[PDB]
Order: sequence, then C-alpha cells, then structure tokens
Amino acid sequence: GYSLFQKEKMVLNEGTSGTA
Repeated sequence: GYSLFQKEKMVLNEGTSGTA
C-alpha cells in the first residue's frame, strides 16, 4: 500500500531529511 509504507516516509523527508 502507498498510504502505508510511503505514508510515514513522506513525514521524514519533508521535515528533518530535506529542509527547504
């Protein structure tokens, strides 16, 4: 499932592991 395995990965990349 996309909004399951990637649901939580989308959280890590947008905040701490990215920073725009």
